[PDB]
Amino acid sequence: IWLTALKFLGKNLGKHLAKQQLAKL
Repeated sequence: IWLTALKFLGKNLGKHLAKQQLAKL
């Protein structure tokens, strides 16, 4: 799937998601 776009972002958003939780950790 060429959605490496949602993924390219997802990884960024994910890192952010992680950071989001990380922020509390």
